[PDB]
Amino acid sequence: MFVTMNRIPVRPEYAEQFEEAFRQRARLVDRMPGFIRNLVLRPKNPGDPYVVMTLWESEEAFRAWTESPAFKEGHARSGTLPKEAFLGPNRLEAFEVVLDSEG
Amino acid sequence: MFVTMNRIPVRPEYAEQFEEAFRQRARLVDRMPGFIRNLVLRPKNPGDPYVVMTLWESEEAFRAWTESPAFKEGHARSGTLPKEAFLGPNRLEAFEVVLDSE
Ligand SMILES: [Zn+2]
Ligand SMILES: [Zn+2]
Ligand SMILES: [Zn+2]
Ligand SMILES: [Zn+2]
Ligand SMILES: [Zn+2]
Ligand SMILES: [Zn+2]
Ligand SMILES: [Zn+2]
Repeated sequence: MFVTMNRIPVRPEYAEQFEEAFRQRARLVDRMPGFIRNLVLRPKNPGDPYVVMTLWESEEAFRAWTESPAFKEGHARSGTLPKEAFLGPNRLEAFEVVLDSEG
Repeated sequence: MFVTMNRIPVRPEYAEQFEEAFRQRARLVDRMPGFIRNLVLRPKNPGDPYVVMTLWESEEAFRAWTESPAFKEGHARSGTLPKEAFLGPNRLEAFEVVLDSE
């Protein structure tokens, strides 16, 4: 299982719009081959970034997704969010799951 | 749902020791009230930190956990086991789940 964490430093003033916009992105990724789960995570402290965490069957499944028309439409999101909404660029992290309490 | 992520900047030479030691104690949390799931995530770049991610029914369930005998007992069979194998300190980030495809 392959996981991405997209750290998005959205200002608290725009948190609701960000969430509303990202609800749509989760919709477009649902039918995606190898998609497992998406979570949007609000930070305890508003000065820290949101995390969009996405679970995939494999890195390859993620790569296919990045090249898809669904991904491009999903990005029509913070297309609508002004540049000013963010403190900085997003920071994308990626991982392989080494232990999972589930089965 | 409440999520913690503990970012562990283990050096690559000690990553195998970290993983295997965490495995030894990872089960201690399972019986805890409000525990949902735990994942240990290895970075794609060995220069980046591991993330230990845990899903909780509430923030108070997490907090109660950190007081438990099982937490103290487990943070000796991994919290002590590896030497100084780190680029710096752990960094705990906490979150509320606001969207879940599940
Ligand atoms: Zn490929
Ligand atoms: Zn390719
Ligand atoms: Zn490739
Ligand atoms: Zn490809
Ligand atoms: Zn391609
Ligand atoms: Zn993106
Ligand atoms: Zn711990």
